[PDB]
Amino acid sequence: PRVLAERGEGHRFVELALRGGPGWCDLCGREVLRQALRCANCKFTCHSECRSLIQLDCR
Ligand SMILES: [Zn+2]
Ligand SMILES: [Zn+2]
Repeated sequence: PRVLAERGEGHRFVELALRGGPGWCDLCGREVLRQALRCANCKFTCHSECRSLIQLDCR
């Protein structure tokens, strides 16, 4: 059923399906070979790996 990512008090990071071509970690400005996760609550669509650099939850 629906991915209840909302369960977390912290960043949801909802993954965006790569449209048959690249996507961009808006955070990095660099292309996301892997499915970028987007915390729709406040931040950006970042590399899965880049999520590590986020030590502060939803604004
Ligand atoms: Zn990144
Ligand atoms: Zn957030």
